[PDB]
Amino acid sequence: MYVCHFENCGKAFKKHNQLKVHQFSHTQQLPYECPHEGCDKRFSLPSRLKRHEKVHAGYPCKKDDSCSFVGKTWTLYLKHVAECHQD
RNA sequence: GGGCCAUACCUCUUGGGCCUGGUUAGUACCUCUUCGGUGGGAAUACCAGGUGCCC
Ligand SMILES: [Zn+2]
Ligand SMILES: [Zn+2]
Ligand SMILES: [Zn+2]
Repeated sequence: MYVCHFENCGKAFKKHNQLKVHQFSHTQQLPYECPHEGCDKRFSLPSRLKRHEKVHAGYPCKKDDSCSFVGKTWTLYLKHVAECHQD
């Protein structure tokens, strides 16, 4: 069990990444920063940063075997599907 | 149409994907270590909640 030792706090968490998540509130700064070249986004949780990393990985089409499009963001893939795989 | 880049989608059900909490577990595994200590950190299984926001 990992405990916050902020003044008069004493809150306890199952895992240290949750403890770091909690202390980020007292500090009012975000712990999980994107390390990609040219990026500066920061997130409240590791899973949220992990999800953000998918933005740099892209969103490749799989609606058809003869497709090859990769979207720079989740929206661009969803918009591509509606236009290129409507039926 | 743009920004955040799925709590956004998928499927039509109290479901999948993604998100959060309690348990298995900060255990197993892995970095550094004068072995006192340090940082990251599962899988597999069980239970509960959530399903876009801004211009
Ligand atoms: Zn605290
Ligand atoms: Zn980034
Ligand atoms: Zn396509």
